[PDB]
Amino acid sequence: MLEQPYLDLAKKVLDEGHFKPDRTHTGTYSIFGHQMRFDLSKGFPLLTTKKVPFGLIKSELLWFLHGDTNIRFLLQHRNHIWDEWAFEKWVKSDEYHGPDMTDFGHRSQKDPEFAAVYHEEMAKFDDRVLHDDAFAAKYGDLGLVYGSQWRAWHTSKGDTIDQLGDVIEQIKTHPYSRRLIVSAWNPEDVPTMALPPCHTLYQFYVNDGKLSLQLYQRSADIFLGVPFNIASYALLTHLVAHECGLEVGEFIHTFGDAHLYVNHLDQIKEQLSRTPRPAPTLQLNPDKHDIFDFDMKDIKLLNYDPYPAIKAPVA
Amino acid sequence: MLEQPYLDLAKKVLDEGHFKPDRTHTGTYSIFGHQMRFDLSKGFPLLTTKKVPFGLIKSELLWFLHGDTNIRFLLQHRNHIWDEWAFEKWVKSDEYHGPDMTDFGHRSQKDPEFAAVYHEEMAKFDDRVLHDDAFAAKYGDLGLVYGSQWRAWHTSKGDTIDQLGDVIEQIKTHPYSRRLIVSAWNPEDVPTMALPPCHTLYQFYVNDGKLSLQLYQRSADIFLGVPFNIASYALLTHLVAHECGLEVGEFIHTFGDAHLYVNHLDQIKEQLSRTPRPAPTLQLNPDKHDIFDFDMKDIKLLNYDPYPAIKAPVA
Ligand SMILES: Nc1nc(=O)c2c([nH]1)N=C[C@H](CNc1ccc(C(=O)N[C@@H](CCC(=O)O)C(=O)O)cc1)N2CO
Ligand SMILES: Nc1nc(=O)c2c([nH]1)N=C[C@H](CNc1ccc(C(=O)N[C@@H](CCC(=O)O)C(=O)O)cc1)N2CO
Ligand SMILES: O=c1[nH]c(=O)n(C2C[C@H](O)[C@@H](COP(=O)(O)O)O2)cc1F
Ligand SMILES: O=c1[nH]c(=O)n(C2C[C@H](O)[C@@H](COP(=O)(O)O)O2)cc1F
Repeated sequence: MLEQPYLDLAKKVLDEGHFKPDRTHTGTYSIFGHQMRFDLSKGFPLLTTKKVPFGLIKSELLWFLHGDTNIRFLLQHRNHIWDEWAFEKWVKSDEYHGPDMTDFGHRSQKDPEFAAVYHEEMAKFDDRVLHDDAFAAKYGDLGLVYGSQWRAWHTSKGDTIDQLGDVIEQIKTHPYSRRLIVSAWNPEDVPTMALPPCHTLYQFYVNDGKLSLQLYQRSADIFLGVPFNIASYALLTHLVAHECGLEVGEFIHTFGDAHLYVNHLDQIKEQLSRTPRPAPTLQLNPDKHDIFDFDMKDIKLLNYDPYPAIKAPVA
Repeated sequence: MLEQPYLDLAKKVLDEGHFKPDRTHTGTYSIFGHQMRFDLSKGFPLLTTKKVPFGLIKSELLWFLHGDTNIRFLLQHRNHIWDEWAFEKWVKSDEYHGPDMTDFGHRSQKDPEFAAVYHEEMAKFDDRVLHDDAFAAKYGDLGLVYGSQWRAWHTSKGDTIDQLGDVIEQIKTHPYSRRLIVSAWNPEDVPTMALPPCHTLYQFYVNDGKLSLQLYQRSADIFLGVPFNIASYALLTHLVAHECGLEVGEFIHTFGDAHLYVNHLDQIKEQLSRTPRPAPTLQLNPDKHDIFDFDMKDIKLLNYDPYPAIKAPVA
């Protein structure tokens, strides 16, 4: 079946998985070094063994693709995955007075009955970055996030590098190059950073008219984080394949620390007793070819019929 | 046997290998996406199926390790691997007059009886960058090469980043981090560059007191280039393992375009009819622990007994 490299990954984290200490320390079974391979010509790689929302996949990827850094497109697209970083830095200094989130995520994860303050204060904040322009401009611009790595790398003598747009020139100009890489790993910025990019590096590759893409992810969340990660870069591989007028080959997912938090252990086993169903397929707008000027409804998924979703604690 | 991930790689480039057009176009059988794994606790990974000079491995790696960019340490260490870049840019503009190398490598590869000019002119040039300081300073400093990526990354507001030295702090400070990466991929510099780094990215990892290292190499030369590449980063993994007082785990070699030039085809088959012999072992100086202040004779290889070497055309 198609998402079986994955199910196997989770089986292997469990079976050869070493027990780790870690930054978020709940604990983690981890392996080091792991490659998976998905043929995208046999179907779109989103998981049929659990309801994954493809809608959050698309809006997060087109944010990136527009080179955006503002949490407002995302909220304005019902998409909240990145709120806690900009909210982390709204709790910042000035302006903010009242109540008091003095490291919050983990605290409503060793939960109070207070969670409603946290979320009636978050709904105050998500309203302001999409009503107030001023607000949004200073408290919604995450800064360095993936849209400004791919599409606007800052140079030592003032400029910005759209590296994505230049590689897309490079596949159209010279299919057969071995230098086709986009990197979010920026040395000076990484000891400051909040999250140093989990999806470090990628390389496209052409052969015989179909492109493959390979991904290096330095840390991975096997249960909650990898399923989503699999569909972002494989939608990006059909999108770029669409713009250069090229077919689709494989998505190769190389990992560095792949890890199962141990409180997901019972959930990972459940979905492992499920049987994969046939893959979903992807339909893109066949008129519109500048993917950078794509919106939501241009990307479409046909017949995705999942098993039920497995909610399990982590955020 | 230990170097068998490799032999298998070459077998697979041959068997599933797609035929490519390429930059150096002689031609190439290429695969896309390939991971190999070497347990360094069962022996040092240099090839017993052909005499690989470990002496060029060590001097190239300690150049890097001192953060050097000058071709003189290397020559002064009988090591010529990088001459053609600095010589390429001695043929540059001014100074150089006489004879005339108007893209040379490939020309004494579609050979004249002229090769002696090329090399009596190269022996003029290797003499000057190690007698003349002035010479060496402007025509030997390659610039951006791996020693100035690892150890002195230039920042947008004036400074330099020793990223290697800071990760080595990070393994000593916090073994268990998932952010332990060194990258030679620098966006602004890559469309200028001569060779954009073939060895893009690496990530160290600790588990249970032994470190692993994972490597992303965007393009690879399977026959002439990969055997050497395997031993540089696996010597680096025993060196760093030595400095943090840590054991040695595995070297993981992830690849992007792995490719066999077709004129090496007959040679790759020859060594594939050879039988691997037991692995070589590595001895490091047990007093000296600052690997950055290592020289040659501190690194040692015990009982490396190869098959004969397979010279085959490419440079
Ligand atoms: N504050 C923060 N915490 C994070 O978990 C997080 C973040 N920022 N920055 C980006 C990533 C994204 N991580 C996430 C972790 C899990 C889910 C998740 O479980 N998805 C659910 C939805 C459930 C929900 O959010 O309640 C799914 O099953 O669909 C979302 C984002 N990440 C890492 O530092
Ligand atoms: N001009 C140039 N050409 C290159 O081949 C080269 C270079 N620069 N820059 C760095 C790398 C290194 N590539 C090399 C390719 C092969 C051998 C090699 O075959 N090693 C031999 C020694 C034989 C000899 O050199 O005559 C061995 O078997 O030991 C050396 C370096 N590389 C890529 O652009
Ligand atoms: O989409 C996601 N991608 C991802 O990489 N993580 C992870 C994995 C790991 O648990 C953490 C990053 O840890 P570190 O900062 O030490 O890499 O967030 C979480 C997500 F939900
Ligand atoms: O040590 C070596 N490492 C290496 O990466 N190459 C290669 C592989 C490929 O043939 C070329 C780089 O091509 P490109 O510039 O298109 O990546 O040099 C050659 C060597 F000898």
